[PDB]
Amino acid sequence: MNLEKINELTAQDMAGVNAAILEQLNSDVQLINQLGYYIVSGGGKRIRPMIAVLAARAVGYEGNAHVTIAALIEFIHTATLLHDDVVDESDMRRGKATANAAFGNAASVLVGDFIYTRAFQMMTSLGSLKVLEVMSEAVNVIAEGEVLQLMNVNDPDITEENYMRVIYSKTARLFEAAAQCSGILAGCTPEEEKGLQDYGRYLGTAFQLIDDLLDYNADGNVGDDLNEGKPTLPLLHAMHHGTPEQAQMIRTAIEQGNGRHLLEPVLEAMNACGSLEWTRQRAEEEADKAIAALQVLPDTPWREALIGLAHIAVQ
Amino acid sequence: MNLEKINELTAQDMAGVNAAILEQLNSDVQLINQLGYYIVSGGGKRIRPMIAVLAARAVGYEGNAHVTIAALIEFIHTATLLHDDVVDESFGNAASVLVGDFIYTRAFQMMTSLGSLKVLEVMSEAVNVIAEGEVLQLMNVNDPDITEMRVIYSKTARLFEAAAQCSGILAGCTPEEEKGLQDYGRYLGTAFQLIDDLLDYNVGDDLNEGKPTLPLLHAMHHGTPEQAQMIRTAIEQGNGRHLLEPVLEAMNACGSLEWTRQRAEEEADKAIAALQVLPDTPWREALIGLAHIAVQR
Ligand SMILES: CCCCCCCCCCCCCCOc1cccc(O)c1C(=O)O
Repeated sequence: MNLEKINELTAQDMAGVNAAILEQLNSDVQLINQLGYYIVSGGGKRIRPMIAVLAARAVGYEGNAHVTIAALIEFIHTATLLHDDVVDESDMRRGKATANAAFGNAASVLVGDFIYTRAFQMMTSLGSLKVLEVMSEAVNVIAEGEVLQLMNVNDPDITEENYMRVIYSKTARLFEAAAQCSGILAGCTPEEEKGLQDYGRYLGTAFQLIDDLLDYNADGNVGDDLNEGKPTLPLLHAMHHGTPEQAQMIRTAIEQGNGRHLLEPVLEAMNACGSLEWTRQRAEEEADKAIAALQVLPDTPWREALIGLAHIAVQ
Repeated sequence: MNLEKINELTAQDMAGVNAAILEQLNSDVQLINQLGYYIVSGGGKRIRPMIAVLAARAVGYEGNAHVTIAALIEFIHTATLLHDDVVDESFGNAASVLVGDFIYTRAFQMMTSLGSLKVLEVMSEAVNVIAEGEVLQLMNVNDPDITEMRVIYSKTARLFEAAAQCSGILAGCTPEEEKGLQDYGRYLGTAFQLIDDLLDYNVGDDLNEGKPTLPLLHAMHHGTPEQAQMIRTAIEQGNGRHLLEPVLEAMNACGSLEWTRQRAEEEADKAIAALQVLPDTPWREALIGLAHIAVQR
C-alpha cells in the first residue's frame, strides 16, 4: 500500500482530525490561536494522528473518539516542537520560519503549555484513566530525556544496545502511546493492545533512525545534529568504524557539543564505512519488527496501511 | 489560630507532602534534585499545599492522597514560574523550559494517579486557564490596558481554587462543601495576589515593566494630573523604571496601598464566609486563620 492509497483510506478520519484540531484553537487570547494555527497548518505530515486513526479502525472501532485522540496527539507533538525549537535555538523548520523566530521564545513556550494542557483536557474528556496514565507517562519520559541530554555530557562510548534502549524507553514513546491508546480506546484485546504498542514503538524507532540518517543526507534541515555534536547512530557508527583520525574528529565533536565545520569530513568518513546505509538497514529491521507485531490483529485494509506506513518510513 | 499553631496541626501532613515532592523530583540530573530541596526547605509559608491538605481534612478525609494533590499543585506553581523566566532576544532558557516541562508533566502523572476523572477535569481546566493567562500577560506587554481582576484570577487564584476544590472532591465531599472550598480558594487566591501586588511597591518589577496592577491603577485615577500623566505613560510605554519615588508619593497621598490592602481584606472575608458551610473543626479554623494571615502581609 503506497502513500496515495493510505491517504485515500484515511481521508475522512484525517479531516475530522483537522476539524477537531482547529476547533480547539478557541481562546480569547488571539496570540494562542494564531501561533497555534501558524504551526498546525504548516504542512505537517500528521503521521502520529494517522497511526492513531488507523489503529482504532484496525481493531474494529466504529465510533469517533479516535479522531479526538489523534487530534490531541498532534497537539502534544506540536507542543514538543515549539519547545524543541526554543531549546535547540532553531530559526527555520520545514523550509520556513519557526514559531520562536516569528513570535519569540516566550510565546512559543507559553502557547506550547496551553496547547499541551488543552490536549490533556481533551484526553480527560475521553474518560479512560488508562489512556491518561500511558500517555502522561510517555510525555514525562520524553521531557526527562531532554533534561538529561541538556544537563549532561554526551557519552561517546555508549553501546549500540544502550542507544536503542534510550529510543525504546524514551524517544519513541509518543509513537508507542499513539497506537496503544487508540487501541485501548476501542476496547481492543490485550494481545491486540501489545501488538499496536510494539508497532508504535518500532515504527517510531525506525522513524527516528531514518530522521537521523537524513540529517546527514545534504544537498537538498541538514547538518544540525553534527553542528551541536549530537551523538546519533550514524555519527557513532562512523566513529567506531572509521580511521582513528575520523574517530578522534567525531569524538571531539561529541565532547565539545560542537561539530561545526565538520560536515564534509564526516560525510566522507561515513561514506567509507557505509554508516548511512547501515543506519538505513538498522531502521528496516525496526520496521519489520513493527510489521511482525501487527500479525496478531485481523487482516484489514487499515492493517495494510499500518504495514504500508512502516515500509514507507524506511523508504 | 496563628501561624505556628497552624504549622503544627498540619505538620504530619506536610511531611508527607514534602516526601512526595522529593520522591517525584529525584533525578540523575542535579538541577532537578536541588529544586526539590529549594521547594520543601523553601523560605515561604507554602500556603498552597497547606490549603490542599487542610481542605481535605476539613471535610472528613482520613486518607493520604491529599498529599499528592498538595505536591502536584506546588509542582504546577513551580513549573509556571520556571516558564516565566524564559526570555527572548534581550539557569538559561533551555533549562527553564525543559525542567519546567519535566515538572508540569510529572504533575499530570500525579493528578492521574489519584484515579478521579472529576479531579482531572477540574485540575486540567485550571492549568489550561493559567497557561492561557500567561499568554494574555504577554499580549498585555505588547498592548497595555488600563481596565477594571482577570489576570490575577488566572495567574494565582484559579490554582488556589482548584487546590481547595479538588481536595474536597477527592474526599467525596458534599456539593455544598465543594462549592464552599472552591470559593474559599478563589477568594483567598485573589486576596493573596492583591497583597502581593501591594508588596511590590516596598522587589519592584511591576513598576519597572509598567505593569498595570491595582495599586498603580488606583494612583493613576486618584493622583494629581501630573502623577496621572506620569503613570499612564509608564503603563502604555511599558516602562516605569526609576519612577518609584514619585509613584510612591502618589500612592501615599491618595491611599493606594491602604485601599489595595482593604480590597484584599474584603476578598479574604469572602473566603471565610464561603467556609461557614463546612463543619466546625480545627481544620476549618486553620483555613480561616490562613485567610487572616494572607491579608496581614
Ligand atoms: C504545560 C506542559 C508543557 C509540556 C510540553 C510537553 C513536551 C515535552 C518537552 C520536551 C520537548 C522535546 C521534543 C522531543 O523531540 C522532538 C519531537 C518532535 C520533533 C522533533 O524534531 C524533536 C527533536 O528532538 O528535535
